[PDB]
Amino acid sequence: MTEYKLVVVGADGVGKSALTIQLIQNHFVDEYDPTIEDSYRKQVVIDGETCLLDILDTAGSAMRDQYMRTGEGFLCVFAINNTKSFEDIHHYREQIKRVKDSEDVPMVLVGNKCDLPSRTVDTKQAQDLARSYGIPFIETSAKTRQGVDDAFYTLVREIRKHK
Ligand SMILES: Nc1nc2c(ncn2[C@@H]2O[C@H](COP(=O)(O)OP(=O)(O)CP(=O)(O)O)[C@@H](O)[C@H]2O)c(=O)[nH]1
Ligand SMILES: CN(C)Cc1[nH]c2ccccc2c1[C@H]1NC(=O)c2ccc(O)cc21
Ligand SMILES: [Mg+2]
Repeated sequence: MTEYKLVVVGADGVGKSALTIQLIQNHFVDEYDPTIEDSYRKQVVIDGETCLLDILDTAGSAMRDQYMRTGEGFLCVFAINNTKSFEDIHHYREQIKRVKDSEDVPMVLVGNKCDLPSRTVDTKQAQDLARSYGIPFIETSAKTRQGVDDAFYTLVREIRKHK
């Protein structure tokens, strides 16, 4: 079966771990336990194809160069109530594009914490940025699990399209 190496990137606190844990364990992590590095495996069925997801959950370096080279697809995560994390997105995309020496790298823009009321990043703002990059935009909530499977499965489909 096909294996997909996915990397979850973004500013410290956007919900990279909570999104990953919701995907893998169907569990919401309320606590804020900072990540050094953690990878997870999950067998899933996407478009009738049973495949293996190998997901790397990163810290919000030679180690960074290595996983960006290895990573087939990237979830660029920001929190919808955090303008600073949205402003950070281009820095992550720039690092990945530089390491992979490609303007065509499978990526998905993820607007997390969509369950929270005081939103500072509009859907239009996020959609316009994702459109300028030629990538999908998915609104997610690691709290309710809204859009979690969508973000990861969409990334897998972007990888399938690329190859
Ligand atoms: N309400 C709400 N809270 C969230 C959501 N996602 C994450 N959180 C909360 O934000 C905090 C940080 O989440 P975490 O997943 O640890 O973020 P992170 O980006 O991995 C932090 P680091 O970069 O240090 O590894 C946690 O308290 C978590 O419960 C969400 O979608 N909605
Ligand atoms: C192979 N799996 C058991 C673990 C795993 N899953 C991934 C998903 C996306 C990208 C990389 C990886 C890796 C590792 N492969 C590396 O090159 C690397 C560098 C730094 C790390 O912290 C981890 C890895
Ligand atoms: Mg984390």
